[PDB]
Amino acid sequence: DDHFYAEYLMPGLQRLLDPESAHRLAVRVTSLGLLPQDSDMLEVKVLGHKFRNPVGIAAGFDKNGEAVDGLYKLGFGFVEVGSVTPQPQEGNPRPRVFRLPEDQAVINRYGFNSHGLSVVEHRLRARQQKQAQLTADGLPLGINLGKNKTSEDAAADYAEGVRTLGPLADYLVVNVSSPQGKTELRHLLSKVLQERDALKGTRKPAVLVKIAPDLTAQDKEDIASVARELGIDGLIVTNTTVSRPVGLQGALRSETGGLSGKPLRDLSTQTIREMYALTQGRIPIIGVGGVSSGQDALEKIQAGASLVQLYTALIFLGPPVVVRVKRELEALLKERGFTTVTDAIGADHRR
Ligand SMILES: Cc1cc2nc3c(=O)[nH]c(=O)nc-3n(C[C@H](O)[C@H](O)[C@H](O)COP(=O)(O)O)c2cc1C
Ligand SMILES: Cc1c(-c2ccc(-c3ccccc3F)cc2)nc2ccc(F)cc2c1C(=O)O
Ligand SMILES: O=C(O)c1cc(=O)[nH]c(=O)[nH]1
Ligand code: NA
Ligand code: NI
Repeated sequence: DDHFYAEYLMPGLQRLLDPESAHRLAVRVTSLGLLPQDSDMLEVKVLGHKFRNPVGIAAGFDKNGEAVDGLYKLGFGFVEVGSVTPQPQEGNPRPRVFRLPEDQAVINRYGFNSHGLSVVEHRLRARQQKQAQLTADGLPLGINLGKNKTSEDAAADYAEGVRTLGPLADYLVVNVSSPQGKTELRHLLSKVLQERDALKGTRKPAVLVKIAPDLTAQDKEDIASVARELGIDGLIVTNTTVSRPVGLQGALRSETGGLSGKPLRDLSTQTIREMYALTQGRIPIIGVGGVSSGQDALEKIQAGASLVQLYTALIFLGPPVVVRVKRELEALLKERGFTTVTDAIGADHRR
């Protein structure tokens, strides 16, 4: 029930623990399955895969692939693992996670705390068989690849992620947004796609680029330009923002890092519209940023998203939020004339 979690449970956990401790606890609980129907309307085919429902869990929750199965159990149409780095790295010194309850927002500067490719690969291979079945059933797995803080070759770091986890991923994600020109971007992504095309004995995973909501007009044109030029399979809009919107009440708003949650809701959707227009609706887009209801989800899809993802909403509303968003999205699609989710993609631009 939505009320119990929002009014009591989540608030209870927030007074007993600091955000990073709660995050780790959330992962334990989710991976153990101490948790507990998708219509055909929500089914989305894109990126060469089938998704029973368009609501996935965004990268950052399960950084080391410890709770994949638990996440699907919570109702997610797809799971995106970590932001995994080649070598293990501790990340920024603590505290590095801050709660903004009144804003239904969070601010983090984790710095890519990661177990590493070796560990995540081992874990994911251990369940490769189960995931194979999951994928076949419209529950794809995404893997977000990062790079080490001290690494010298960014492209080499990502490429290594493609080789090690490409065989295990349904789709891969390269960041360029965690809180440089059109040429440096083109070289990085071409080497990644080349490594992807070099894979064998495995189904080639789609490659998407995740961008920040903090981009200049030139940044968006360049990203759109390179994406179409290289044939990027998609884009994830949007990642956290460094800006602090006028109206933030949280006492920790002055904290450095990326802001997620409701404050990022519309900035995320507007970026989706802009990127969708710059790519002429030719590049599938996964919309993320402040999704907390079916309606927020529909606004992202109409702006141009084929799929959406959420994270912060789960932090304050808990598991029930996943069920509520899907239920509302379905009800709204009907009410607004769309026979399927696919029909609403890019509806804003079509007028
Ligand atoms: C605590 C935290 C950790 C995150 N870690 C990652 C990460 O490792 N890699 C990544 O690509 N995005 C990361 N993100 C960003 C989310 O994937 C997402 O882009 C952003 O939070 C917007 O969605 P939301 O408002 O629904 O949370 C993180 C976000 C939060 C709040
Ligand atoms: C409470 C919380 C949780 C969480 C989410 C879901 C659950 C959960 C999951 C499954 C079943 C029951 C539950 F309560 C438990 C705990 N995850 C986070 C992740 C990142 C972050 F920065 C902060 C948090 C915070 C926080 O406010 O400190
Ligand atoms: O680990 C992190 O700091 C991090 C990475 C990223 O892509 N986004 C975010 O909000 N935090
Ligand atoms: Na526009
Ligand atoms: Ni694969």
